[PDB]
Amino acid sequence: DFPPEFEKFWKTVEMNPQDFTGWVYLLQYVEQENHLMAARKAFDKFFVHYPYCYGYWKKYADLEKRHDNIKQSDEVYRRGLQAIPLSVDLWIHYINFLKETLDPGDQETNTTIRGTFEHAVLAAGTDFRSDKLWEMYINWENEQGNLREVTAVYDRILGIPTQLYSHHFQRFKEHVQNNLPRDLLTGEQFIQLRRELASVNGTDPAKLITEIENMRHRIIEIHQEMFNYNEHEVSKRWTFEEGIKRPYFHVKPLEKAQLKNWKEYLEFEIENGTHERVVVLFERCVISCALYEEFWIKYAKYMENHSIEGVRHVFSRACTVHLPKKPMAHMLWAAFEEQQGNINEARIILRTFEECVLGLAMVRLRRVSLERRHGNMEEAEHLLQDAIKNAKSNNESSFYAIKLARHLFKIQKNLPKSRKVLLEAIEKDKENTKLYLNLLEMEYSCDLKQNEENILNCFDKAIHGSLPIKMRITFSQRKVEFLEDFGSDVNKLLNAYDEHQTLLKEQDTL
Amino acid sequence: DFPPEFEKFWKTVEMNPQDFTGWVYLLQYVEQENHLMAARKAFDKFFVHYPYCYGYWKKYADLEKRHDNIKQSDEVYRRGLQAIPLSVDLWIHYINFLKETLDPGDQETNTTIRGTFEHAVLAAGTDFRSDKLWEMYINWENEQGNLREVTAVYDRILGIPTQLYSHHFQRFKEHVQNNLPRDLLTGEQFIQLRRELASVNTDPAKLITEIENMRHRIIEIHQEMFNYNEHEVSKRWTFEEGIKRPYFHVKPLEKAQLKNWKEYLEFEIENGTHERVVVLFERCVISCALYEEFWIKYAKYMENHSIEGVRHVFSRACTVHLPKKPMAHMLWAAFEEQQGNINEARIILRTFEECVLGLAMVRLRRVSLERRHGNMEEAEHLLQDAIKNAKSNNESSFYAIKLARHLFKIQKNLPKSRKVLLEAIEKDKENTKLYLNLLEMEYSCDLKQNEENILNCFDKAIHGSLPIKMRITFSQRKVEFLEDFGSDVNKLLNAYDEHQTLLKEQDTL
Repeated sequence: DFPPEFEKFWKTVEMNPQDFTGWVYLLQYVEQENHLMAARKAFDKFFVHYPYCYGYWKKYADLEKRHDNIKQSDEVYRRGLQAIPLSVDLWIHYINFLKETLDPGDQETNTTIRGTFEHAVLAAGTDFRSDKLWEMYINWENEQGNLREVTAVYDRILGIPTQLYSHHFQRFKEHVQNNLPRDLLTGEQFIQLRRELASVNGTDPAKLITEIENMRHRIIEIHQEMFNYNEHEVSKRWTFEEGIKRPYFHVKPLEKAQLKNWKEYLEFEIENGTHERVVVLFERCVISCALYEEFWIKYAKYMENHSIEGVRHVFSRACTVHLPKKPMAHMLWAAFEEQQGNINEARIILRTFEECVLGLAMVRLRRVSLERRHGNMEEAEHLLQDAIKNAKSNNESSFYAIKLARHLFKIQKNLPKSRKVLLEAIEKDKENTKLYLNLLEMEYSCDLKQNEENILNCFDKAIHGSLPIKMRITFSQRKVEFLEDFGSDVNKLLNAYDEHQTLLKEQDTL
Repeated sequence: DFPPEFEKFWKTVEMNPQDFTGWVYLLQYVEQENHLMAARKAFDKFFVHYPYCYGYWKKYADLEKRHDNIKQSDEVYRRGLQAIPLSVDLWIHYINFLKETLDPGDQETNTTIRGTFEHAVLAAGTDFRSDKLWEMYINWENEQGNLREVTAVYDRILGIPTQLYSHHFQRFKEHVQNNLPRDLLTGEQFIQLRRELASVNTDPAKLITEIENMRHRIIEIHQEMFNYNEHEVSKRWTFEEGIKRPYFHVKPLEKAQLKNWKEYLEFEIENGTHERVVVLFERCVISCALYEEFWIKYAKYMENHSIEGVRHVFSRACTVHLPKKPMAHMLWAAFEEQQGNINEARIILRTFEECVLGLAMVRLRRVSLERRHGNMEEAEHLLQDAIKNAKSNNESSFYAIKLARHLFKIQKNLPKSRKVLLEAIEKDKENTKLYLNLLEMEYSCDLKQNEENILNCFDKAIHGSLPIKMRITFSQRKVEFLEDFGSDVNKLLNAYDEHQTLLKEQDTL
């Protein structure tokens, strides 16, 4: 059981999965109809293709909720996060979702929420726009009253840059001001502080007030230093980060200006920031502007430098998912696979690609070139055989035949078979010069003896062709140039000049 | 002692011997000054270069006469005729000259005149415009009264076509009518005729009857022969009248008349006698001597008749009329080789290059000959001197490429071809053809020693510091190569990176 027009929309994506617009139409459709299993099939396939679009994840989950089948909605949020673990907004949606649906009667709820917030920060807290997440964490651990944890959170976050670091600092200052220092720390963290005071100095209520106020100012001094440090590290990156205008993925193409922005900012962190900080920012630059292979490629280069098979994973997410058509990505990936030693996987990369996008230059060329370099020459031949077999354009099949002839003759010798291949190609085309040029270069390459007469056969068949061409006259030129350079007996040169002049005359007649 | 401005005119010819106009001016000058030795030097050299102009022969001879040095004028007429023996007008001038200056008191004069007329006809009487010559002969032997010889003359000419055949026939008819048949023939020629009369079958009326019958029978004979010759005329009338300039002149001919000469030649080739052809062919050489095509077809025809006259024609072609026009010398050296006399063809080539300061076809054919006959040292040295003297950097590059091809493919020694190519590069650096030919060479060997050698060539191409699209095309072809044949992908990828880098740097500029 399905809604009526469903098939129609689906056929569109059945046609071209990259018709994002086709999706958008299908998804508004399935919402307005509110048929579950259809929407599930849809969203599942779509999110396989375009995961980094969180808003549709949220809408998917809100649908499953609308059908009061919550455990599915939890699976949806978790799946989306499994795909994209840096959409601050998505973690926020998951957390607010848990708040909506959890039984405080159970003790474990708060435990799950704690683990969830820790997961969220450990996955995406490093984002320069992850503030409302930290603030949510803070207010959470505050209402629970567990202000020790609140202080731990503030300690963690202030060692990280954000857009609104100053807001967090003023909140921490207010938090210290309006609460009791015994509550804040872990006894030890407290007690040592007290002892430190004593080294400077060398029951009573008012004296206790003095000590508490002094504790406050000392902690303020500590965190003010740390904040100055983080603010400097921010001001380094402020211009860059503000340069971004779209930290979220979207189909619309980016201006080259922001492309330079992402690239130069990436390079900046590469030189100075932590390797961890880099990987974070790099995955971000993958989330936005995922469409552009260039960035994934520079990512692969960086992951090369760190001597990790993550490059492997990276290429998959590039080719397997976002940009399957753009070829240079798959090319570079197969190149890396070859470089390491896992091999047949590269063959399968190529077979899958060509199976998808109907054969291309770089494709068949690289496939043959690898099967060549590793010595399974039979398959290398058969690729070009099938290529000419299935080639669509006569000039295309001619090109494939030229490449086959060159490889076969220069690599596997067997010059006669290259000749026969060329002549097959001729009978197919007859009219394209490149075939004759390659055959002549070939025969000339052999000694001027076995191919002495053969070169003349080639030249004669070129010039005596069915339809006379100005190119045939160029062939007359080159036959004469040959014979004048090297000739057995002048008689041949003289009859050749006769043919040349005769062709000049007939050319002028027509 | 010489006329003043002489040197100037002479330098023009000293400069450009073919400046016909320069001659014409020089000759009006030297005449108007009337200094002998100058005119002799002039006319002699000029006629060496442009003989076929008879009018200047006549003027030369008239000058020598004007200086009352007649023996020289006879030498001049004989010189011109030995050079050109089909100018009817010139023989006519020579004969009228003899009439003007000869002492009839001597008997030998008429003998010389007789021999001269016979020579004239035997050289040029066959011309379709040789009428006034025959008529002059006739009136000559008529005033002398020896009408038997006149009858012989008429017999000869009426077996030949002319523009005015009808004029000759009516003259023959009047000649028979107004003279005595006893006188006309040699008794023998007479008696046989008489005998024929009897086979059909003193008194004055009987004698008159026989004389009139003999006359009418002779007319019958010659009328038949004349009908035959008139047919042979009407075949060639349109052709011969098609000519508008039977005399040589520098001005170039319209292509229409060129076709006329061609097909008329072809006609006589098919029907006329070989001798009858050769006469007309020499005619077609006399006018339009400038056009190598006709001399060439002449040599081709003389091929069929198996005579070294071909040789003669080529000399007269190359040595004289068109020394610069190259296809003539090319074909002549080719024919010389074709016979077996060889070094003469080499000298043909050397003379040409000495004349016109070196050209492609020249060095190409010269080297190819020295090649085919095995003096490979000279074959190298030709291209060596070619590089020595080449004017344009591209010219020396081209000659060097030809040297490399010859040296490697023919004389083996691939290393010397490599070093020669690099010499050519260091000289030029910028010419693409050099790199392409070197690449084809190295590619021809196995993909191994020239794996690295090709890498050196391609590397110099790409790193050549040439801000050119061509450097990028060379990157393209290095990539195409490596994709076609590659040791390890690392090089292909580094090449792809360099290629992209150059794409970007080019786009910046």
